[PDB]
Amino acid sequence: RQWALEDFEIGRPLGKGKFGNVYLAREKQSKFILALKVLFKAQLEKAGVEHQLRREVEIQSHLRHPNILRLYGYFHDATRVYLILEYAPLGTVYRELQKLSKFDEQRTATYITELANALSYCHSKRVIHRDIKPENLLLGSAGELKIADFGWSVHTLDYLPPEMIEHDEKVDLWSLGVLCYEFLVGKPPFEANTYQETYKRISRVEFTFPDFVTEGARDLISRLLKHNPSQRPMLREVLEHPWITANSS
Ligand SMILES: Cc1cc(CN2CCN(c3c(Br)cnc4nc(-c5ccc(N6CCN(C)CC6)cc5)[nH]c34)CC2)no1
Repeated sequence: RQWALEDFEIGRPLGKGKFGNVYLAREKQSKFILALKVLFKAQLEKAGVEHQLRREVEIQSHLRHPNILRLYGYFHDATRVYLILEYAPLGTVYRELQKLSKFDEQRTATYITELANALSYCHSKRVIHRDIKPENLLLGSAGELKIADFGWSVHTLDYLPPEMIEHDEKVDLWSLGVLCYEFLVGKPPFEANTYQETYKRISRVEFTFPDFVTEGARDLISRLLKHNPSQRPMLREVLEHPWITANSS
């Protein structure tokens, strides 16, 4: 189905990005709610990424898990391009997170699992995201976890493993590692004040749990945060892992 801007009304702007921004919008015929990524041909050009968006659409489209954000369609005009996206009412995890400091274990566990399955499905198609971070995981109405923004979902550093900063489905695991940490602590294991400062920390795997990071939580994160990609688990062992198991939903 070939679209056109004139088909939707426009609610508030959910966010504003470098390349454009996202407005709440409703489809005029079915009165259907969704988010609507808006981006500028000019801006995409001047940074040369017409590809990540051939290859974000070619992808997100082809995909259908609960925990992944369904890209419904696409179209463009003279100057900008429109992505017709699913809409997650409860906002981003990032906001949830900084909104309330850190997450309890259950909450964390859950997300991770969902995340994991979400991931497990993706890699079932040997697809890897490589852009995972709280500000890319949204919350559906039921409060579910949806993963979005496929800038670099092929086949700032806080979340990227060594392999990348210097890769197969491994990459993600690592990030999942980082991600878990933040969730429980409030910051990424390597948060550094300086770009180059970080690279160092990440390159060398220099993180340290506060006392309250009880349990094989501490374990799990270590288990994940390996420099040797081939030595991280798989989602299976992960959802399986007790601490997840005991706490997840
Ligand atoms: C270009 C560009 C990228 C972005 C980043 N966005 C990606 C995700 N965005 C949303 C998408 Br796509 C789908 N559903 C969304 N729902 C929200 C949302 C919902 C509620 C709230 N509030 C704000 C006010 N309040 C205190 C309660 C919670 C915030 C966000 N965002 C969604 C948008 C951002 N931007 O341009």
